[PDB]
Amino acid sequence: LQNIIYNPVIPFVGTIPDQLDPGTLIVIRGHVPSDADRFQVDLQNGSSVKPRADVAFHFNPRFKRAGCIVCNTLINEKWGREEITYDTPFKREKSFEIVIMVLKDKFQVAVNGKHTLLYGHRIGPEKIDTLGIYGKVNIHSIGFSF
Ligand SMILES: *O[C@H]1[C@@H](O)[C@@H](CO)O[C@@H](O[C@H]2[C@H](O)[C@@H](O)[C@H](O)O[C@@H]2CO)[C@@H]1O
Repeated sequence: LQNIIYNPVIPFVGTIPDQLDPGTLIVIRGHVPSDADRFQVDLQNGSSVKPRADVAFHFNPRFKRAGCIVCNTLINEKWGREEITYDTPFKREKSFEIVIMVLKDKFQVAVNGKHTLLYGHRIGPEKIDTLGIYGKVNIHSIGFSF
């Protein structure tokens, strides 16, 4: 892996070091703290806060009750239609590895070595230049393969 970021402070907002062409991997290794209610990994168009930057792909594990992963897109400061995956691998106090693979038509995401979900593109992935990680999460490394 390339352009590896170690132990970033959260919230993390960083420029992705190359375009997200088909076959690109984003690999994120981390841990969920015991007090976590949710965290998110956002692939964004820029880093503006006011107005809020468009989020092509919001990947949002939530830990209340049996948990879930909520995926969505933010356009013009407005959330679209949620795609919720209830078969969630994440747990409070457990370590994880997320692999986001960018394909022509969709994102393909594996967690802890097992296929987890697909998310069809809503914003062209060529519009993505920024990776954001927010919420209650401990990140050990972020790595890229272009
Ligand atoms: O932070 C926001 C983000 O996670 C979006 C993703 O769609 O969800 C927002 O919360 C939703 C919530 O998921 C839904 O159940 C409720 O009816 O609407 C909320 C506001 O859009 C998060 O605020």
